Amino acid sequence: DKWEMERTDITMKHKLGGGQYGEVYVGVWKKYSLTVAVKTLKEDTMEVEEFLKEAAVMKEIKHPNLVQLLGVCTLEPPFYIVTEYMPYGNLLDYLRECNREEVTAVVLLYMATQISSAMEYLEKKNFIHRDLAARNCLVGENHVVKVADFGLSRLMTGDTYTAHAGAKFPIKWTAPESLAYNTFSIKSDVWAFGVLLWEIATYGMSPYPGIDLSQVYDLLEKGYRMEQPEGCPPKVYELMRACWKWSPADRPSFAETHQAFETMFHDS
Ligand SMILES: Nc1nc(Nc2ccc(S(N)(=O)=O)cc2)nn1C(=S)Nc1c(F)cccc1F
Repeated sequence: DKWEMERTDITMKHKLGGGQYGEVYVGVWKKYSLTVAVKTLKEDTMEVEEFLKEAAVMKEIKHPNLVQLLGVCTLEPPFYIVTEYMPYGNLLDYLRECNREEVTAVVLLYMATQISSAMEYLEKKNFIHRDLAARNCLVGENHVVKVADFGLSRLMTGDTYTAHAGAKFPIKWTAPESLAYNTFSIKSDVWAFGVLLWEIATYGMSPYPGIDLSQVYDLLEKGYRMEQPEGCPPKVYELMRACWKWSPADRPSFAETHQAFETMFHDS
C-alpha cells in the first residue's frame, strides 16, 4: 500500500527513551533529513499478526493530538513501523522538569484538553488504547501534546477486550475490572485518563504513594481514591472522580470529558 517505505532510507540510531518503550528506536529518514521513531519486531514478539494489526489501526488515525504514522516496512523482515519523532520527550518528564511559571494551571488545562480530544477521536473510532499515562504522552513545540498510538486495538463500543492470562499491566493506572478480570474497554481507558489527569495536576508525582501494588484493588474496592491535590480546582477533581467510578458505565465518555475541559476554559 501507500504506507510502505524503503528500510534502507532509514539510519537507525539508539533505542528511544533509554529503552523504556521496548524495541522502539530513534532513526533518521536520510533523504528528508528527518528524525523519526521506529518500532521494530524483535525477539519480544513471536506475534507477527499482532504487530500487523497494530500497524493497521495506525493507518486509520489522523488527529492533531495523536502521534502521526509516516510509514511501515512489512514487505520483508524485520517489520518496522515509522512515526514522527517528538523532540521534547514524554509529558511525565516534562512536568517534573518544567518551570512552573511557564507551565501554569492554564497550560495544564490545555494539556489535559488536547489529550481528551485525542481520546474522544479514538472512542469515536472504536479503538482502545490500554496504556494511557503521562509517560505515554509526548510534548512538542508550544505545549502541543500527542498521545502515543502504538499498541492500539479494534473494539466496538458495547464490546470488551480480554487480555491473555498472565498479561502484566501498569497496576496504578488500571481499572478495577481490568485488575480483577483482565477485561478492558473504552471505559477502562477513561479510568486511566483520570489517573493521567492526577499526574498532570501534581506535575508528575507517582500515584498512590506508599501503597503496595498488592493493595491497590482492595483500596479501590473499599471505595478509597486518591485525594484532591493541593490547588486542584474542585471541578477538575470532580471529573477525576467521575473517571474513577466503580461501574464502568457510570464513568463519563471521552466526548463528555473533552466537553468538560472546553467548558472549564470558558468558565475561567
Ligand atoms: N513519537 C515519539 N517521539 C518520542 N520522543 C521521545 C520520547 C522520550 C524521550 S527521552 N527524554 O529520551 O526519554 C525523548 C523523545 N516518543 N515517541 C513515542 S511514540 N514514544 C512512545 C510512547 F510514548 C509510548 C509507547 C511507545 C513509544 F514509542
